[PDB]
Amino acid sequence: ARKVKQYKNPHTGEVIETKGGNHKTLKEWKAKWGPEAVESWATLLGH
DNA sequence: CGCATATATGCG
DNA sequence: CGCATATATGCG
Repeated sequence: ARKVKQYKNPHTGEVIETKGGNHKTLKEWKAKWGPEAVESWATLLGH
């Protein structure tokens, strides 16, 4: 299923929720630190 | 990693 | 909304 991943940022205290794709805040965090980091901070949500 | 499908924002 | 760009989940 198109499971939601919540992501949270140790450096800003911001949070997101996405099922994937080109998403604004999620793309900034990949720019700022990296996709490995960004995925490692994730959480799985059944939604 | 490459393909398929649903998701997700921006250019037009 | 059509398309480009990107990207999770799932098949293989």
